Amino acid sequence: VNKERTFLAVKPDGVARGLVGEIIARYEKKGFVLVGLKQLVPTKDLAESHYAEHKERPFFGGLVSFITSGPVVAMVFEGKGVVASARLMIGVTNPLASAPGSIRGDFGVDVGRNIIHGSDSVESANREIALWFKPEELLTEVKPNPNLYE
Amino acid sequence: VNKERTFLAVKPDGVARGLVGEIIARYEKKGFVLVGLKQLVPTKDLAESHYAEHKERPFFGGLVSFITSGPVVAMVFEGKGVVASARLMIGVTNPLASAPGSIRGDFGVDVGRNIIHGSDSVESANREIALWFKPEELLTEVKPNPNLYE
Amino acid sequence: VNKERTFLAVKPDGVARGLVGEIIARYEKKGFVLVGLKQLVPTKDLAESHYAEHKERPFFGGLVSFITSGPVVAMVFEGKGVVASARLMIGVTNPLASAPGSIRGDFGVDVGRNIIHGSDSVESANREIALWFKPEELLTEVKPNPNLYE
Amino acid sequence: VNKERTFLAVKPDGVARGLVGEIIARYEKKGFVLVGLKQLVPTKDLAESHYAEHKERPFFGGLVSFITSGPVVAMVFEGKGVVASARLMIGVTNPLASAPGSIRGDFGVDVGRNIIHGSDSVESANREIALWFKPEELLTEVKPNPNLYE
Amino acid sequence: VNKERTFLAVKPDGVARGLVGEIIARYEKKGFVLVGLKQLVPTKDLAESHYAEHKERPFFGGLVSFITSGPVVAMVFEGKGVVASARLMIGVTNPLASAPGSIRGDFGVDVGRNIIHGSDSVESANREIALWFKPEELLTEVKPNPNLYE
Amino acid sequence: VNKERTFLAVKPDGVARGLVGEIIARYEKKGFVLVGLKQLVPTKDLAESHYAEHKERPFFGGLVSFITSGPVVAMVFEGKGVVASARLMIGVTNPLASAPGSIRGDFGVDVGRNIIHGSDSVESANREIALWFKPEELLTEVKPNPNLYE
Repeated sequence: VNKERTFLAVKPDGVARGLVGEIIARYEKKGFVLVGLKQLVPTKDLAESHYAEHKERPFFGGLVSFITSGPVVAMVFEGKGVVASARLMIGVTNPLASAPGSIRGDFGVDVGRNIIHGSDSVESANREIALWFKPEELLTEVKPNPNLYE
Repeated sequence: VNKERTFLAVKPDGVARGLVGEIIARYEKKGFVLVGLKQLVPTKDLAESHYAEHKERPFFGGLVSFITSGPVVAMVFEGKGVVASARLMIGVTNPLASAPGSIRGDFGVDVGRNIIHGSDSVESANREIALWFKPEELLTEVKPNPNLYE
Repeated sequence: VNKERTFLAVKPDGVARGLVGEIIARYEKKGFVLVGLKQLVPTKDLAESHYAEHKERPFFGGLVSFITSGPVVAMVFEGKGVVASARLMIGVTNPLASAPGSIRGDFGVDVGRNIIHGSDSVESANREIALWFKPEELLTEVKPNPNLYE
Repeated sequence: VNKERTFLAVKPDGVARGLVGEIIARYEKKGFVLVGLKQLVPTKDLAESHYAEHKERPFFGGLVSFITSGPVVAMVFEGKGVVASARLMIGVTNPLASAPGSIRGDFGVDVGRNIIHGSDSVESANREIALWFKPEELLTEVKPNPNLYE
Repeated sequence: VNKERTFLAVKPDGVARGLVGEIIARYEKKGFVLVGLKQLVPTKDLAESHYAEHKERPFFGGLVSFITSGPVVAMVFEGKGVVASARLMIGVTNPLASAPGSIRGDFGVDVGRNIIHGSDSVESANREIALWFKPEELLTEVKPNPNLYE
Repeated sequence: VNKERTFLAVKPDGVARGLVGEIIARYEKKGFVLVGLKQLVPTKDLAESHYAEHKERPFFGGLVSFITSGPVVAMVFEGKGVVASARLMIGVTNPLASAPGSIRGDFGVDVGRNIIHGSDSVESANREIALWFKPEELLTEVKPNPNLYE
């Protein structure tokens, strides 16, 4: 189904490095539809909720701290297979190991400064979308380019 | 002063043509700081307020209609001379007459589908920013790259 | 040998999405030589001949229909290992699974709208070239950049 | 009117320098529709006919010689104001004087190697199109992106 | 004549902002030949000599200070009309007033952080080249692409 | 550690094809710091020393010959994991087999004309750096973007 959504957040390092438009352009080119978009400085509450899966790990504190250290551009993209496809376009956790062509492969060097977050599953996408966005902030009717889908 | 702001809105044709990231990237490269960013489908009220200067002209109706016909990515950029600089980067009203290199010069062909709005003056910028954004939606402290300003 | 040729066709979705020049540029950059190039709207006959290998499958009809639904930019590129290299630059059948960096990895989302055709073998290349092009439409003498080949 | 056409030919220097896709991409991005496209090595007859306006000047011989010295990618683009717009995107006769952003401004250095030809008027466009293309080689029905024209 | 040379230096702001390759690529694309290239941190002596024309102005101190504050990538490019052409590709002193398409028009916002230096005349080019480079650091025989010059 | 260095040399084919800036830009974007940079035409001595590992193989002569056949842009980049990361960004020995996205995957077609050299190990990097550069030619203090490293 073509109404799958994923959550992506350009983290404060990616925003600070002027990569917001380069990243959005990659997903627009791919044919995914921008369905929500805003810049914000995450609060502590949202951050801990965002990273709640790690909350028993020692590196949780660092994650929460970093993501609330500056502006973040949160976005929701819609399309077929968007959750896995967007991960593939991101690269792997370690930017040094991410293939050239991928966002982290092209732009990143350090795990802790790896530019962008993308949901790792449809279920984490749905939780993250409902976390970061109000329903009113999301397009209800989406029309993609007619040349994208059969 | 380096805290000048302008309002830009990628209009629904620019959003539909997948130009959002290409446009944001141009301003990020230039060194202007993203200070507000959201996607929305303008209501009639906001549109008529946005285009209130034309409200006695016959083409007002068309402007209001078009801009509420689909999603718009509204953004506020901060920097020295950003209001005039952003206009220059946009091109002139008619895309056909806009120099190659400019957004409308590179991407547009028709006055009525000219992709992007930018404030034409600091005073229209301030009015437009206060129209489209809540104060809470705007970064209060902005840090540009230190290599941009003397 | 450096006179290997492959057949590529930007299908009507890739032409409609404005990707013709982006695709040709990728092969020119690589150092492959454009040896034939034309836009056409395939007839039914050429399409069924092009897809003759699938003619006993149920999806044959859809292939023939789609490719004759609009303009196609057919081209022949020459170079060492061009048939396999051009496939690699294309990606795999499913665009969602194609690596970032590849044409389908960068631009596509749906199997049925996967932008471009490339010959899958030298023998299918030779058949396809002889199908889509007259001999007179192909450069006989090709000179590549001297800095490409040892 | 939106059915205006112009003739462009990437001359043999632009083809030899691998600029065919970069040039086509610029016009596709702009929103002009590719309406005819082929590679050919011009004969003497076509060249002298193409440059017939100069035929009483001494530099006519050089023009005819150069353009028949190698492959040329001839194309016809359709759109509103395409004849003047395409010239603007090309630059001026001397590449050294052409603004950055324009094809000749970005890529050229010498008048005699200035990459690309574009019709200088609708009437020279119509003559050139009818010269270089058969009617059957041109799309009869053109659909642009709906987001281009009001 | 095609052996004209100009001196360009990516100043420490352009080096710090990761613009070295973007700038070199613009001149390579244009068809100018790289004839000398090195990174260095200018000493005070070289800086004051470089900016000797301003030495009676109050802003001389700031120029010398800034250029010795970090690495600089000095380069010499060769080509027809390269001195004026390279200036045109740079833009004007004030980046805010430089046309989109030009280096300063695309990337700069502040006079004091305007990214790049280019010789303003053949005579200042010759003085600057002899200042920043040893003769042994410069290619003696230059071959451009044969498709650049008539 | 973030002070790892690698040696890269754009070989004479990559310099002749105008790829110097495209290659430097890829590493700058990645966040690696340019720590040394110069153009030179390698002598025989440096070449044989550079390729000393192959000196008992028959193809040694060809390597030495090619690399001294024209200008080379030698550079040293600094960053975490830069030696392996830079190899990954290069591709594999055979350009035809290198993934799209990588330098050799995007630009190369022939093993003997594969554009660029990168150290294959920290130890070969250290030997190569000390070969091609004087200590004075290398930045001693390097500051990367603060948004790159945790």
